[PDB]
Amino acid sequence: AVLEILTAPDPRLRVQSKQVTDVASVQTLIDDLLDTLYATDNGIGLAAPQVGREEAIVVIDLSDNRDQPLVLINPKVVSGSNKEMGQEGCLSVPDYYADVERYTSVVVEALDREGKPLRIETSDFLAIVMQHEIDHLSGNLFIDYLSPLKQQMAMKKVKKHVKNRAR
Amino acid sequence: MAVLEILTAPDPRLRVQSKQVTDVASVQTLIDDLLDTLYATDNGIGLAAPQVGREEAIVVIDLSDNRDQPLVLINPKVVSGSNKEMGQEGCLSVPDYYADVERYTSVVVEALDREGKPLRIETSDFLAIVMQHEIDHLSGNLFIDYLSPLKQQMAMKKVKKHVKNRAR
Ligand SMILES: [Cl-]
Ligand SMILES: [Cl-]
Ligand SMILES: [Zn+2]
Ligand SMILES: [Zn+2]
Ligand SMILES: [Zn+2]
Ligand SMILES: [Zn+2]
Ligand SMILES: [Zn+2]
Ligand SMILES: [Zn+2]
Ligand SMILES: [Zn+2]
Repeated sequence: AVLEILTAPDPRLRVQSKQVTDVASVQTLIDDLLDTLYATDNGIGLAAPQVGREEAIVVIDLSDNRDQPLVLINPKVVSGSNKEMGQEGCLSVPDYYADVERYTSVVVEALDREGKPLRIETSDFLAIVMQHEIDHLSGNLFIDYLSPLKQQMAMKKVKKHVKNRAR
Repeated sequence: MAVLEILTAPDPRLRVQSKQVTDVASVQTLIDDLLDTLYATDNGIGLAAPQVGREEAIVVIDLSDNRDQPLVLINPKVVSGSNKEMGQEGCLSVPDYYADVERYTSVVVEALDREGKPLRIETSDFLAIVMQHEIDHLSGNLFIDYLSPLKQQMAMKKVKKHVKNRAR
């Protein structure tokens, strides 16, 4: 039974994540986050609040073959440049896509799953994904940046998806 | 162990008239691949052959929570129905768009099962709606076809966002 991904609204998506002090204690959760990620059709990033957990942990795999896990423990965006709009979705706001401003160049510091420091500097699509996933750990969803109308539309779409039966 | 790709609208393959099966033993592979494709979806409960680019008049359904209640309908036809009501539908080939569509809430369907034995299903349960939606695919019809041309255009827009998206 892989962990289920929560959908908005759910108060667990809005909790501030807590720093991990004991990396050895969160190995199960890391493996479970990866299993949940990989059980999705097209998921490329998953943050712990999306499965209802408060630990500051993100997992990402941007590879075509889905065999390139990136685990970020206690991630932070340390700097960034080159703001651009780009379309995002989120497994926790299913079926709704919209353009969001992000830094297209970023530096993130985190620990890897073994607890070793990691510094990732990137101007690729990874930059966008990390910012999106790290935002979850602050209790933020990408729709939060959108006009009120768009936010309303997003919530209505999620509800349709959640309530629908016939596919 | 890939499953078959579910095609998304617009695609001419979704608009073909399906062909009657006359040799049931010859489409057993397809039936199994249809079911595997369906079971690989997050929450699909019905898939019709045109949605994988196949011409055969075959639909597979599984309404169960456990996904161990496959219903295979070969050469299905709606024979009768009554008590039309609006109800929300979606479709694996029109992802991320949902709308209200009219269907009979009571229906009679005739088909063959995967062994080629006659099947007559008379139901007032949600299966009625699912059967009508899936049978519609074999006539080259999508649920959005009952909607205004403007809602159809919006549906296509939402499908395209889904198809093109990367960040999730
Ligand atoms: Cl929420
Ligand atoms: Cl089409
Ligand atoms: Zn994500
Ligand atoms: Zn997300
Ligand atoms: Zn979807
Ligand atoms: Zn949906
Ligand atoms: Zn279906
Ligand atoms: Zn359909
Ligand atoms: Zn989608």
